[PDB]
Amino acid sequence: GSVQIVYKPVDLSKVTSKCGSLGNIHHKPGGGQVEVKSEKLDFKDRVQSKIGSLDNITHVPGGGNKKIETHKLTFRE
Amino acid sequence: GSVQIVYKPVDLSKVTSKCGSLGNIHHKPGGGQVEVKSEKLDFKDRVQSKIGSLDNITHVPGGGNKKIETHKLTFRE
Amino acid sequence: GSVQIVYKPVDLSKVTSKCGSLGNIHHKPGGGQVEVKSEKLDFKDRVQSKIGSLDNITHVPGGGNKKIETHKLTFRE
Amino acid sequence: GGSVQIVYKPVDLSKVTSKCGSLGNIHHKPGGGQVEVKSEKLDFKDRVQSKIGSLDNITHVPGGGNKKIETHKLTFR
Amino acid sequence: GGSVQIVYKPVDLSKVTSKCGSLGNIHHKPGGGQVEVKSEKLDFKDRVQSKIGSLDNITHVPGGGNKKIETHKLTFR
Amino acid sequence: GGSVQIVYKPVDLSKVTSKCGSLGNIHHKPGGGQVEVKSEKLDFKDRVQSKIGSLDNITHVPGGGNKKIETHKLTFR
Repeated sequence: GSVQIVYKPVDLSKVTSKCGSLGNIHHKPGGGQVEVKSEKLDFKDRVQSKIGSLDNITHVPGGGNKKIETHKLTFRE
Repeated sequence: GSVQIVYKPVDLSKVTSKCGSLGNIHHKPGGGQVEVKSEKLDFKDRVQSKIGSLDNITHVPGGGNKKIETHKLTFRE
Repeated sequence: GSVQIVYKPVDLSKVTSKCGSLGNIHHKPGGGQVEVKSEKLDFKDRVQSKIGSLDNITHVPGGGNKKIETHKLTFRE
Repeated sequence: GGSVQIVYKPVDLSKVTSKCGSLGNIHHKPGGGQVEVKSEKLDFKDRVQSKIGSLDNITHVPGGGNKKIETHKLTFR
Repeated sequence: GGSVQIVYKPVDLSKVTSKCGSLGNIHHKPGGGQVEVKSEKLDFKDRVQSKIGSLDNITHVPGGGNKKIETHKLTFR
Repeated sequence: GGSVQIVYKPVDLSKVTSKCGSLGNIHHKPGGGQVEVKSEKLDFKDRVQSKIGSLDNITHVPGGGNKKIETHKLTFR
């Protein structure tokens, strides 16, 4: 008797992430008038301020993507 | 008797990431007038200020993307 | 008796990242008038200030991309 | 009187690990109040250690603050 | 009186791990009250350790704060 | 008198590790309040250690603050 082994696997797989803002249409988007008026204010501690008519923010810590293979042929241990 | 081993695994796989702002259309996006008026204000600690009509921000710490293989053929330990 | 080994693996795989702002169309984007007026203000600590009609920011700490193989043929220890 | 044989052969392959996506936006304002100390006719006949103060402060923000501590000891007779 | 054989051979494969997506937006304002200390005619005949103060503060924000602690001991006769 | 044989041969391959994506935006404002110390007719007949002050402060922000500590000890008779 005699022995033949044909270890011949094939991988065509896809492992893909699409994260954030994709394929959107924003058509004539119009921020309104922003009108900030201020008198005689006291700030005795940290001020953080953000003023604006129309902001787009995309933040992506995610979309992290991975593939692992580990495979072996053992003949007589 | 005799032995034949063929070890011909094939990989065509795709491991991919698409993260942030992709393929978007921003057609005539209009910032409104931004008008900031201030009088007699006392600030006695850190001021952080950001004034603007129309901002696009994309921040991507993510989308990290990895592939691992391990293969072995062992014949008689 | 005789032995034949054909260790002949093939890799055609792809490992790719697309991170940040890609393929976007910004058609006649218009920042509004930004008008900042200030009188008699006291700042007794650090001021950080950013003023402007129309800003695009892309920041990408991410998109980090890697591939590993490790492979061996072991014959009789 | 027969022989004494001691083999002391520990194996450590262990991991202490940390992954953090972001660490931040920390606002810390520790405040000591007034301290008053008054003292009359006190007698000390041995070592004095004294500390007086309104604030003792530690702010510790490591990107990873992991510990491995090991003692390996062998004592014969 | 026969021989004595000791084989101290531990094995450690352990993992202590952490993953955090984000750690942040922490606002901390510890406040010490007023402290007043008055003292007359006290006698001390041995070591004095004294601490006086309105706030002691530790603020500790590690991105991962993991610990492995081990003692390996062998004692003979 | 029979032999004594000691084979102190530990193996350490262990890892203490950290990944942090970003570390920052820390606002720290420690405030020491007023300190007053008054003292009359005190007698000290051995060593005096004294510390007086409104603030002791440590700010520690390492990109990684990991520790490995090991003690190896062997003691004979």
